[PDB]
Amino acid sequence: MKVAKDLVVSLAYQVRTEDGVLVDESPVSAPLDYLHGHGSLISGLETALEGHEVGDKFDVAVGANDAYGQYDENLVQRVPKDVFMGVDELQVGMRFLAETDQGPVPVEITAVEDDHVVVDGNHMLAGQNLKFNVEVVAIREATEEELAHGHVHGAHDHHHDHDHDGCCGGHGHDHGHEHGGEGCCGGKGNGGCGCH
Repeated sequence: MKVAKDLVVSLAYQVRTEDGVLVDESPVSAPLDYLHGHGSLISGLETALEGHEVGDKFDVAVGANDAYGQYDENLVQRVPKDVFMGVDELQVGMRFLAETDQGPVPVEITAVEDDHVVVDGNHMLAGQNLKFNVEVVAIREATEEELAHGHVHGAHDHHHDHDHDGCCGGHGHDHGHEHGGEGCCGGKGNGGCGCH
């Protein structure tokens, strides 16, 4: 059999960013069981797991192409100036407006290239391709209720589900209350006060 959608599969995997950082890692003694294709792990990883082997380890790259970056390939378009060379100013970086079938798509030349120019938005928040190894441990199908809530042998047994509140995690509301610890004994008193 081969791993596929609608099939709970516990596969541990370690992910690491090119910067040399580890976003998450699953040990073999504790594989994360979930519905393949639609369970939790980014789809780029689920689809890449389809057709592999139970108990086999494999490496799959998935981040900006379909995971955390989600680069928008529908916004990048390379075309020569033959379609436009009189916009009151043709230079790399300038902002242009292309009306593709998807509607009005704003573009911005970033660097002209032979054959045609290159226009795109900003990838600073995208193009984050990460590399992580995955290892399938089991492959089973969930029942109607298991695939309904997207869980395997649990559904109701599963812990809570986004029900708590009041927590923040961010910051910027209030800052600087009493400087530091107690008022501390400082204030002023030049002249002497026993010094070096």
